[PDB]
Amino acid sequence: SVGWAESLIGLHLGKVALITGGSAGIGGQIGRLLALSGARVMLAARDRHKLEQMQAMIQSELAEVGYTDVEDRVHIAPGCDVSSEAQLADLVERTLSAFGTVDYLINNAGIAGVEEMVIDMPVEGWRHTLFANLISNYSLMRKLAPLMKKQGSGYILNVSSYFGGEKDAAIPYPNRADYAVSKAGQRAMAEVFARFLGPEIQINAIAPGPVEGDQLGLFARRARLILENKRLNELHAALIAAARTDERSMHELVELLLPNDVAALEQNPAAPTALRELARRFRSEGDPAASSSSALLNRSIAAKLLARLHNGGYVLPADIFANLPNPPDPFFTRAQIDREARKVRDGIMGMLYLQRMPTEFDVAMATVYYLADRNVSGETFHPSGGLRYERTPTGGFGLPSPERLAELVGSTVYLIGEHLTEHLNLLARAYLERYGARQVVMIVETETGAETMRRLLHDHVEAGRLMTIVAGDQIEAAIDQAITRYGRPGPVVCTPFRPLPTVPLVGRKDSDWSTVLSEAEFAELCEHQLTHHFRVARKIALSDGASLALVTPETTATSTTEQFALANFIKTTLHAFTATIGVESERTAQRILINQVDLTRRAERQQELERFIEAVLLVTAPLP
Amino acid sequence: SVGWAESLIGLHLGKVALITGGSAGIGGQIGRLLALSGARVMLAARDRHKLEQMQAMIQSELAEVGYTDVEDRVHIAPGCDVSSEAQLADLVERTLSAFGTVDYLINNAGIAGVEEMVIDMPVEGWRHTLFANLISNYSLMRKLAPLMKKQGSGYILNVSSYFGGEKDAAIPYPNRADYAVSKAGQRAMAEVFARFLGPEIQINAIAPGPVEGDQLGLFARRARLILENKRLNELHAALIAAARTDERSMHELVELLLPNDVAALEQNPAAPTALRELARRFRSEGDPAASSSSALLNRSIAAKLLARLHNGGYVLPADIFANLPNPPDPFFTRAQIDREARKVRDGIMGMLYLQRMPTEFDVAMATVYYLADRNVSGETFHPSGGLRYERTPTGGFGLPSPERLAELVGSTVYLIGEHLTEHLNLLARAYLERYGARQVVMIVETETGAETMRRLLHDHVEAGRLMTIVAGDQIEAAIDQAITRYGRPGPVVCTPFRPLPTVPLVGRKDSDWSTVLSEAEFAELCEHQLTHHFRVARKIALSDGASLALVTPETTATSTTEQFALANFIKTTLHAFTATIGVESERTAQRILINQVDLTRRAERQQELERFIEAVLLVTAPLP
Repeated sequence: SVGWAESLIGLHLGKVALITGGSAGIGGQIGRLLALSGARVMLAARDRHKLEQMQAMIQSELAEVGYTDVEDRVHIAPGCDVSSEAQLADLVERTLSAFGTVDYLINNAGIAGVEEMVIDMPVEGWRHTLFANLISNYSLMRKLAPLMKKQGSGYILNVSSYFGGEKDAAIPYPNRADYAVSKAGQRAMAEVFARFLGPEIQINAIAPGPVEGDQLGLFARRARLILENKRLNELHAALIAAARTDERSMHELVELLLPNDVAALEQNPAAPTALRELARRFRSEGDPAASSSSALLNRSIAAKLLARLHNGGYVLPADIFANLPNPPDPFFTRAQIDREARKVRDGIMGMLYLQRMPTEFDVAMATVYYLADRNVSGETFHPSGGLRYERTPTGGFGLPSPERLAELVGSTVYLIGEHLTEHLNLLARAYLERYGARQVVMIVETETGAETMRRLLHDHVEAGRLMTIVAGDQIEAAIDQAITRYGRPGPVVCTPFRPLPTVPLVGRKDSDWSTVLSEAEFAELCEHQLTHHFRVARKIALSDGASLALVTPETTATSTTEQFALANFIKTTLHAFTATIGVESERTAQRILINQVDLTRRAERQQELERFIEAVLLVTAPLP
Repeated sequence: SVGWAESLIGLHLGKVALITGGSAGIGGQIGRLLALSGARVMLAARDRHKLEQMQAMIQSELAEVGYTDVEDRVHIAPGCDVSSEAQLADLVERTLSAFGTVDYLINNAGIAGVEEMVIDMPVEGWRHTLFANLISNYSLMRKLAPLMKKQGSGYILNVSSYFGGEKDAAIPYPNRADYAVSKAGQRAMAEVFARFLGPEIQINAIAPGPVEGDQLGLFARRARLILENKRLNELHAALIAAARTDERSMHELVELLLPNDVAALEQNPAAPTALRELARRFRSEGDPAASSSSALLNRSIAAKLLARLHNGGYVLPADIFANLPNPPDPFFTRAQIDREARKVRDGIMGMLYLQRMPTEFDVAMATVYYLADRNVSGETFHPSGGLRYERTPTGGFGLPSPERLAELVGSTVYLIGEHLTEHLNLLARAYLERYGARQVVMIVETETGAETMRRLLHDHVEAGRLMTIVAGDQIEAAIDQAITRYGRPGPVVCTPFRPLPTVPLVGRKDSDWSTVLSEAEFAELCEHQLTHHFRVARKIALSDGASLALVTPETTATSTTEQFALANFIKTTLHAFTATIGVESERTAQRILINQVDLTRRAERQQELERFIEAVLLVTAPLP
C-alpha cells in the first residue's frame, strides 16, 4: 500500500460504528478514519446538510482507496438531537436497521453548554448540558450493550476532555461548570462501569487537551464572553461593596447606574466611593472608541446583573432597566477583543509542554489506533496532553483548631437532607450541644422527612433551637424562607435528599435487561446526586459569610456493589463542580467557601459518623 | 498492502530507535514492530546469542515484506548490562556510530529484582534494582536528549508497569518493593521532566498490567517463592510470639528448631506453645510427600530467618544452623506448587476486567501505534489495563485525638535528619515540651550536624532529654546504638540528611549540557532521597511498637522550579515504597506502622512548620 491510509486498511474491518456528533470536528474525523479502516459507520448529527457533505466526502475518499459499494459503508442520521431520549431511541433503531448490531459506540457529541459562572447559570441550562453531554452517553450504552454482550463483544468510547479532570484529581474550569461536570461524568462512567461490562465489552474514555478550533480569530468569541463577564463581575462587586457602608437600598444604588454614563457616575458626588472608583476604572482602562468606556453596561449585562441581585435577596422592580440607554456598537472594540484573544491563546500555548496545538485529524488518528487495542477497559486515554494547569488531588485528618471551633458560638447553621437521618441528627446535635450554635435550620424534602427529624430532635425543637422547612422541589425558595425567617447561615451542609438506587447496572447475557438501571433512572440519579448540589451552591454562593459543604452519598456494609460504583461515579463527577465553583467564588464580593465531603471511602458505626462530623467541621468552622 | 504489517509500513520511517532489553519479551517485539514500521533499530541486551537470534528473525521478516539491505536496519549491542554506567556510555557510542542521532529511546530493560520482603532485602540488592531499572533510564536520557534537542525532536519512552502506581495513587506490590519503586520512578520521570524537555522532546511512560509470561507452569516459580516465604514468615512470627512469654533467650528458642523435626517439636513438652502449635500446623496442613511437612526448614530459609533475628537485635552465633539436617527433595511437592500457582493465576485473572491476559505482541503493537502520536508528553499510557486492585490516593487535616496524644507521655522518640534543622528542632520540642515524651534521640549524619542540633536544643541536651548520635553512612548501626543505649522507639521520624541539588535539569539547545544534573548526581539523588528511607524502614520494621514517618523533601519560596520537580519525583516514587512495606508489615509479629509525610505541596513560615508537626503527630501517636 501507498499513502497514509495504508496504516488503516483492514484495521477495523468488519466493525459497525455509531458516531454521534459525526458531521464535523473530531467526530467527523473519527468517522472518516474508521470508514477508511474498513468499518461501516453511522454518522449522527443535527444538521442534515453538513452530514450529507461529510458523507459525500468520506464516500469519495473510500472510492479513491479502492472500496466498492461505498454507499453501504457510510450512513447518516440527520436531525438527531442527543439531548432527546426519543431521538436516541430512533437513532438506535435506524442504525440497527441499516447495519445490524453495533460494535463501537463513539459517544462524541458534545455542546459547549451555558458558558457562564454558576451564579449566572440557569438551572434548566445546566440540566440541558447534562442531558446532551452525559445522560445521552448512558442512554446509548443502555440500548446497545445488551446486543454487544449477547454477541460477545463491543466497545463504548466516551469522548471526554482534559477539563473533566483525572481519576484522582479535579481540575477547575471556570465559567464552564456544566460542561466540566459532564466531561467528568463521561470519564467516571468508563471508570466505574468497566468491571460490570467486562469481559465482553470494553469501555474507555478519551480526554484530549486543547485542540485546534475547539473554542469556536479562533479565540475572539471566547475573548468577547470574557470581557462581557468582566464587566458584569466588576459592576456586581462594586454594588455589593457600596452597600456594605451605604444606607441606601440596593434599589436606590442601582438607580445610580440608570443614566448609563461612566463620566457622570465618576463625578457624581452623591454616588458611593466604590461606584465612583469603578467608573474611573472603566474610563482609565478603557478604549475611547468602545462604548464600554463611556457607558456602564448594556441590556444583556443588566439582565444578568439584575438576576444576581434578585437571587441574592435584593428587592428591585423587574422593569428597573427597561429605559436603559443602549450603548452604540461596538461595546468592546476589535482592538480590545483581539487583545484578550491573544491573551487567551498565549495562555493556552504557554500551558502546553509541546507548545503546539493538536489538530482534529491528529486526535482522531490517535483515537482510531487506540480503538484497535483489545486489552484495555476502564481507562482514560489522553490522545493529546501535557499541560501545566494545576490539579487538586482528591480523596486523601482530624478536628479543626480550637480557635476556629470557638467561632461557631452563636452561629446559624443550615442542614439540608432527608435520607441520612442519623448524620443529620448527630450533626445538628454537635453544632448545638458541643459548639454553641444559636440555631439549626433543617431543610428537608417532604413532610414525612420533616416529622422524622422533628422526632429525632424533639428536645431542640421544643427549645426553639431546631427549625424545619420542607423544600420539595423548590430548594431555592426554601433557602429564601430560611434567610428571611432565621437569618443568613454560617455553616451550610448539603446532603442528598435521596438514597442511591438499588438496581443492577448490567444484565445477563441472554436477559432482556428489563431490571437494569434505566435511562430515566440514570437521569434521576444525576438530578438527585448532582443537580441537587448545584442548585444549593448556586444560591449559597451569593450568601456572604457562608461555608458550604457538599456531601456525596453514603455506602454501608448493607450497600450493594452497584451502589458502591454509583457513589464513586458521583464523587468523581461532583469534584469537577466543587473545584470549578471554588475558583469562580473568588470573583464575587460575597465571601463564601465551598468544599466537598465524601461519605464513601474505598471499601463502630458511631466512629464512622464521628469522622464525618469532624470532616464537616473542618470545612464549616470559619477563621477569626 | 496485504497482511497485518500494512498498518505499520511507513509509520516510523526515517526514525532511529534504541531499545534496551531488546532480545526477548515486549522489548524484542517493540524492536521488531518498529523495524517493520520503517525505523532503524539498535537492540541492546546482555546475551549475544539471543540477540543474534532476534536480529536474524527481524531481518528475515523485513526481507519478506520487501525491505532491502536489511542488515543496515537492525543492529545489536550484546553484552550490555544497563546497570553499568560505563556500558551505557558504550551503548550510546555504538548506536550513534551505527545510525547517527537517536530519535526514540525505548527504556524497556527491566530486572525482576530481589523478590523478597523489605526486611529480607539486602541493601545492595535494592541498589542494584534501582541502577538497572531506574537510574539507567535517566542515564540514557542524559546522554541522548542533548542531540535530540539540537536536531529539534526526540522521544523518550519509559516502560513502567501498572504496579508502579498512578499519578495520584499508590499501589502496593508485596515482596517486590525494589521493583515497584523502580517502576514508579520511571513513570515519575516522565511526569516531571516533560515540562523541561518540551517542546522538542516528548517523554511518556507505558504501564502495562499483567502480560502473558511476565512471571517467568507460567506461575510455578512464583508459587514456589510464595511457599518458601510463607514458611519463613510463619517460623519467624512463632519465634517472636514465643519469646514474648518465655524466659529463654532467642538463642535457646532457636535451638529447639535444630533437630528439624516437625513431629518431634509438636510433641516436645519443653517447647513453647507457639512453636508446638506451629509444628502441628505444618503437619496438619502439609503434604505427607513434601519434606516441609516433616522438616521445619532448609538451609536457605534458615539463613533468611537468622538474618531477620540478627537484624532485630537478637544475639545468635553465625554458625547456629551449620549442622542443620537437610530435608530431602521435594521440600514442596508439585501438587502444592501447582495448587499455589493456580491460586496466583486465578487471582490475577479475577482482577482483570476483560478476564484475558494480553500478549507481548499485543502490548508492543499498541505501543508502536502510540509512538506515532506527536501531541502527548508527560503521560502514562496503559496499553493493557482494567484491574480490580485497590489503590491508595496520595496527597490529599488536623491534630490527632487527645487520647492518642496522651499515649506519647513517657515515650522514646527517634528523629533522623540533618538538613532540616528547623523541623528537627521544632519536632523535638513538641514531643518533649508539649506531649511529655521521656527522651528524643537525634540521629544525624555528621559531627557538624550533631553540633548544630546540640546548639539548637541546648536546654534539652543539658537536661538529658536530647541525645545525639552521628550515623554517617552507617544508619543501621546508629539505630542499633540507639536501641541499646536509649531503648526501643515509639515515634520514628525519618527526614532526609541531604537537601535537593540545585542544578538545571535540561540544557540549552546549543549548550554542551555540562551543568545539567549528571548521571552520578541522579544516582546520588536516589541514594539520599529513596535508599535512605528504605534503609531506615528495613530496620525499624523489625522494632515492635514503632510508628515510622517517612518525610520527603522540602520546597520553599527560595527553591527553584527544578527542585520542585525533583521533590515531586521523590514523593511519587517513595509512595510506592510506603504502600508496599505497609502491606508487608502485616506479616510480622512485630507491630509497626509506616506512613509518608510530604513536605512539598503543590505551589507565616511558622504555620507551615506547625502543619508539619500536626501531620507527623497524626501518624506517630499510638492508640490505647
